[PDB]
Amino acid sequence: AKLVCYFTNWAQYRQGEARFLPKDLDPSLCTHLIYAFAGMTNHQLSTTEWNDETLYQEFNGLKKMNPKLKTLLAIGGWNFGTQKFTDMVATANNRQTFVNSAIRFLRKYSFDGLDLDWEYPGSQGSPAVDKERFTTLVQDLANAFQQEAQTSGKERLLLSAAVPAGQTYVDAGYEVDKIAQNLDFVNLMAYDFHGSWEKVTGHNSPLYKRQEESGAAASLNVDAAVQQWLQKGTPASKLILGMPTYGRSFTLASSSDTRVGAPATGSGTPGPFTKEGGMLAYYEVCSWKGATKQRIQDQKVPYIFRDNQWVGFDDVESFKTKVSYLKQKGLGGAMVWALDLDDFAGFSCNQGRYPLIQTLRQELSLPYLP
Ligand SMILES: C[C@H](NC(=O)c1cc2c(=O)[n+]3ccccc3[nH]c2[n+](Cc2ccccc2)c1N)c1ccccc1
Repeated sequence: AKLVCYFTNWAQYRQGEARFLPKDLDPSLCTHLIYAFAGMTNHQLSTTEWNDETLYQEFNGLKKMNPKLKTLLAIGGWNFGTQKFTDMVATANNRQTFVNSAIRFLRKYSFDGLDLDWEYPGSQGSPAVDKERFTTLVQDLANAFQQEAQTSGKERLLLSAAVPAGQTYVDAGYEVDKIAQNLDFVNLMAYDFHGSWEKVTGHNSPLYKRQEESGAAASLNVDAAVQQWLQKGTPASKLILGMPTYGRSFTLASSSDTRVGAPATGSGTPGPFTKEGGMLAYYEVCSWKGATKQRIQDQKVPYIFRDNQWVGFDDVESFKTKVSYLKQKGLGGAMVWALDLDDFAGFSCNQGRYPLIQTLRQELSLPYLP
């Protein structure tokens, strides 16, 4: 089984005990660490933070402590948008420029592979032609990684992709059966199912549908998303189930209606550390004074509220339920967004360091590597 964990290169700017920096990485917590994010300049892979080269050295230096750890660099992300991806895949020459730059870049900084986080081909402004061009880009990278392994005699660079769970995004940009053959593994973003872009409360990452749901809404859950990618042609062993160590927050229309599906007026108040309206880290909801925790019986996940603030999140119990689920399905493992949103320092939840990700590790019965 795999435990794929995302590091974010902006967590270093959080204040106080929420600041995430080199020393906070555990070299044996996960099997694969993915560095978010790289960017693109003139169709070539490039850094996005002033000290990325310093962090790369720290990041990939973990492999000196755990030689079996694999590291990947993720390009893209939500805020990156789509225009640079669209321009790069528009021509064979631009794709070749990108592919060659990626191989040199990964080898130079000692990454073991590349994680494609284009969000998304065919959506977020990207034209419909990008669906097939994304298939071609995945093929170009896979084939070029294979060729580089042969000419260099080194171990082949890995290729993964972070993929959406909602059907409108999948059908707009993903030839699932084709790309699954060329990807080493598929990181299913089984979160952001609901959020403050909607006018009623809903859970970030529900495992199952609610009984009252219908239509397209009844597919906005983990089980439906997994079945979607499996039925569309992803081998179970390549499908890695994403897990959130954060929640999605709402400002309720009235403190007297705290139901799942209650009217919301907008995003929840920004957290004291993450400072991003609409989301909260696990350590910002696990010891929230005065709040009331609840569980969604149909969906097997908690929510919590205080006054006009409503947050759906994941706890140790829901992570355990989700792992038991993935095991029943025969999936390749779990993926986590993100290291810095768990209680990585153990300063808030009184559950030790990395309580959520240690739960995944234990439930997946991953080997204790020295
Ligand atoms: C990776 C993850 N997710 C986003 O980065 C993100 C994902 C969506 C989204 O799926 N999504 C789906 C459907 C419709 C809109 C929408 N918008 C999104 N916004 C923008 C956004 C807008 C309004 C309120 C909150 C967030 C986002 N930043 C994340 C990153 C950092 C910290 C926690 C979690």
